[PDB]
Amino acid sequence: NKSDAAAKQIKKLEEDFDGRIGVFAIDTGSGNTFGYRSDERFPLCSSFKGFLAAAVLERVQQKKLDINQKVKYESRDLEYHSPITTKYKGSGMTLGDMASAALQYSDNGATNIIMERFLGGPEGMTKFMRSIGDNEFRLDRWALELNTAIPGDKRDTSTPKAVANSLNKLALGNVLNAKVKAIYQNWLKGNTTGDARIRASVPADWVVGDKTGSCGAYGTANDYAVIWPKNRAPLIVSIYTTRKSKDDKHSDKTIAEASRIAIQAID
Ligand SMILES: *C(=O)[C@H]([C@@H](C)O)[C@H]1C[C@@H](SCC/N=C/N)C(C(=O)O)=N1
Repeated sequence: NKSDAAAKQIKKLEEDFDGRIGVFAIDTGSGNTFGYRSDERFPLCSSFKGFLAAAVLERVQQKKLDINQKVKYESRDLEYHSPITTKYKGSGMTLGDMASAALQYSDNGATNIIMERFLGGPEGMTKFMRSIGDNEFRLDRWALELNTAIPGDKRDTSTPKAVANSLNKLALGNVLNAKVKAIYQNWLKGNTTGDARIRASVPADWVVGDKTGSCGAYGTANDYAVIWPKNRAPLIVSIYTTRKSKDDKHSDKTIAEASRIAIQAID
């Protein structure tokens, strides 16, 4: 009942914003879930940057990479939206600081430097997700270029369910050991780009780690989060949206509200 009604409200909400809404939410304590269009495909936009940071952490843990190892890139033509990498181009950055920048500011230069040098490009990123049991995720193109969000293009997409399940595994599961897991979780908590999304949907005394995506086209934006309520078990929330026309703008309020609705469903 609480699930069917929840679904009606998501459906009216996508009708109000003239697009498509995908939701998957998990209560990790009760194992309750709620899903709407959770197995439909949606562009990742920047959101894969959250999974990229975890990939780096897995390498670190197998001692293939040092978190403090220096990354130099002073001759690189930096991608658009490299707010962090741009400032430090002259000195370079630690891998840790680069990886966290890719997540916490969605830095394109950080994302792409990491993917060229450490992770084996998009396909290596895809391989990483496969290796944790995620069979929907696919990364086809590099950061920035992948944000075309052309309707019916399956490149650089996943599903809300798969995103939630992957996030669950990485943020709360046993893919990462206790140490590098805790670094991952802190990274997520310190995200700077999602105050108007899942974060706006929860009491302020709840702790959230999230990663957003905003393609800048077809009104395509997303957010995914781990939520540590007070006096309650962690939640996972995964919110993916598209709109009909190229010049449709994304809707933060729609994500926020879908998040409220989703959380009600699993309460
Ligand atoms: C990924 O989705 C984006 C693309 C340019 O690679 C980046 C850009 C930011 S948009 C910041 C929100 N709006 C600001 N005015 C972004 C993100 O929001 O996650 N990732």
